[PDB]
Amino acid sequence: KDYVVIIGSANIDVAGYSHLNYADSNPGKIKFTPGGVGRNIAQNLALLGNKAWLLSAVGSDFYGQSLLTQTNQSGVYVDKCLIVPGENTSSYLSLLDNEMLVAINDMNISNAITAEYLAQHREFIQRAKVIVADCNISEEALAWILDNAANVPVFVDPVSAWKCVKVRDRLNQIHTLKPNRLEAETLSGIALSGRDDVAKVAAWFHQHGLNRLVLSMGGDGVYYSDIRGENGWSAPIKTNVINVTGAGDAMMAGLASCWVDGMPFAESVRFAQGCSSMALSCEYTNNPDLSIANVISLVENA
Amino acid sequence: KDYVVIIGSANIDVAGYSHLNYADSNPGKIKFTPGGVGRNIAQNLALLGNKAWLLSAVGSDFYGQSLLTQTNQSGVYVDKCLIVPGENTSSYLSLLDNEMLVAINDMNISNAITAEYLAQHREFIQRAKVIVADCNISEEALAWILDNAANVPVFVDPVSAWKCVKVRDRLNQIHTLKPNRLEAETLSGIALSGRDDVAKVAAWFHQHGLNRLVLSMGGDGVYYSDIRGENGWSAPIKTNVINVTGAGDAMMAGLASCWVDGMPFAESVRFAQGCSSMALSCETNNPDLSIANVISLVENA
Ligand SMILES: Nc1ccn([C@@H]2O[C@H](CO)[C@@H](O)[C@H]2O)c(=O)n1
Ligand SMILES: Nc1ccn([C@@H]2O[C@H](CO)[C@@H](O)[C@H]2O)c(=O)n1
Repeated sequence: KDYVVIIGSANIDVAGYSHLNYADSNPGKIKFTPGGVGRNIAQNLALLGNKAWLLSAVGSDFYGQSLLTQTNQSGVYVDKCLIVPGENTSSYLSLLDNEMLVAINDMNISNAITAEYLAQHREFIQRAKVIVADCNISEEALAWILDNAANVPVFVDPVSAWKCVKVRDRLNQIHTLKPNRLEAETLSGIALSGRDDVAKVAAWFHQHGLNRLVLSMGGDGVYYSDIRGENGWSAPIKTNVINVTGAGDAMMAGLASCWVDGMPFAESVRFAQGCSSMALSCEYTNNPDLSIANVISLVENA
Repeated sequence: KDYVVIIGSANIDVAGYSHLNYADSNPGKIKFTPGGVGRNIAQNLALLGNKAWLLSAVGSDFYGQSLLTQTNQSGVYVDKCLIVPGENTSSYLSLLDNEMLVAINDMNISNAITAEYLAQHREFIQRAKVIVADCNISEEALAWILDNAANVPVFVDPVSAWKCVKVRDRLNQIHTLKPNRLEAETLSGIALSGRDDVAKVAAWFHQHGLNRLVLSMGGDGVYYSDIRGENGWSAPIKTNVINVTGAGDAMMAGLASCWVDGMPFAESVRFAQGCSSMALSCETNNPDLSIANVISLVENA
């Protein structure tokens, strides 16, 4: 009867690529995928075996409902997602070829994921084993979550260099933060020129109250640091990359899930890297063969 | 108990525009609309009051189903549209700004609208009052429709200069064709430099067996020609244009509907221009397209 609550954005990623001249309806291939940091994390959690509830917002349009339906039939409990009237479901348009040419994001219904909304589900939220939130939601909403978590661990996905900032004044209310290099630099105000700077950055995070830091450094790997003193590097699982999208989402799901499973920090980080690799090796934004079994198999195969 | 059958493509048009440049997550606005020539025509027919059945193809994906649902309580009977497994629903991606920049069409699922499929609905098709087909479907499928229409008038939308050509060898099996300038030039092999050339083009169409020609000339207007001798011009309803998509779709719906209503050719053409205008004045289908509101637009001349 243990459930996980994910609070974030649910999107539709539309990817189009040609077989290219401008001012012409050029024949190509278009894919509709389910996306959104929060939604993706919820789905990866469900594929990891946890009972996951999504608290998101989608429009009164029909395509929103089919986003919810697809997600529900991925295993996610979507029956508390807010269907918002009059406004259209958010989306991530993306023009590729072979290398993305351009991308557009329409994500303002995220501001409908309000404090009043979450307050309507206060007790349900406060009786989860862990709450996962992304920084796509408004500063007020994130503030409400962190203010009303009732000692339920909040895992936060910073999303981008632009949207991580709302987290800076609230690191003492966050159980685990997973920033990349740029996001960590943006938050700390300290340059991460190289691997010699992670200690100083992490020390900045810990002095500002962050319980746990999971710092993805790209090729450098993952540097993890606990305010109680434990820290270390984990070198990347070397992989066959085909997509890069859904990497961090899978890693976040891995961290939250492993936490719920009672796993220690370091091994949870390694496992999360396993998840991220599995995501990196799959045509879609989420890998439907993400499961405890084959990430574990990817990890013992070291 | 009179129904109309529309056989064509059902798409999802996704339009995105920013507010600006490249290699970056650019904040903007994205719109999902229901589209596809056939589907649009069916919807306009339903808004005109006719009982319209759509014979189209959509993927096993969920967004296909939401296209179908949206279309259904737009008034269209979609319960015979083919849900095709394994393949994804066709779509029209379009990158704009303030002026259309680039566009992609993924429409290979149109090839699932097969002869076999339509043959599974032979009798239902053959007892409609009129069949509307677009040239997005395969040459074989259009050939099957025209070969098995059982004297039910087939109205054909040429769609584009690229796809109108499959109609060239079969103008004698078509009740009404609605080409634009470029499509007419492409079909006839005769240049339409100016308004003095419509006669020779139309004569070419009639000599190759076309019963009725409805030729949209843009600013020049609409030239209509009947193989039995009636022909004429109709000047445009002058309008407040905000988008242009769904114009020809609305006109085709107007022609088919007016035909079913027993209206004469010319008056049906004028009415159809009214419909196309109503479409031109609404951010692909106008939900206030109706006999009332078109007649009001036309009597207001
Ligand atoms: N500001 C943004 C940008 C992107 N996304 C979603 O993130 C997914 C890939 O991680 C993509 O599926 C995309 O929809 C998001 O939630 N917020
Ligand atoms: N080859 C094509 C190109 C476009 N379309 C559909 O036509 C509508 C505008 O008339 C748009 O909604 C678009 O989806 C089509 O059915 N086939």
